[PDB]
Amino acid sequence: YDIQAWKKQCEELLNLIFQCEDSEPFRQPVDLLEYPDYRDIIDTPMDFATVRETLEAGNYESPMELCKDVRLIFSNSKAYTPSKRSRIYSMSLRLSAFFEEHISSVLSDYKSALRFHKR
Ligand SMILES: COCc1nnc(N)s1
Repeated sequence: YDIQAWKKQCEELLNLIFQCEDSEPFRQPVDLLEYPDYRDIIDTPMDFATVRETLEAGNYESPMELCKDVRLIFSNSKAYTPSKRSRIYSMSLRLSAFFEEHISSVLSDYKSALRFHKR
């Protein structure tokens, strides 16, 4: 029932994601010199270094907010991909499966801890 435990659990999951070769396209903001129309399609760029910096600055209040930003990394790639003949989109799908598999207990434990706090 530790209400704060999610933060270190998310730091560890982010470390696992950076170790994954599938995170390579998502470890830093998309370069607009490489993808000049990126902001014409993507309203809110997001990447794993930005998520980690937001977490470390103490600017997430819950793992649900972190999860929303991570899910935006994947939805941005889906929106920006022209077809399945994309190593980057295929990496996003595997990485998303890995993230969802690991974030589920973080979210459940946090929500359980908050319910216990207001029992
Ligand atoms: C992550 O770099 C920008 C891109 N996003 N989806 C692509 N298929 S290329």
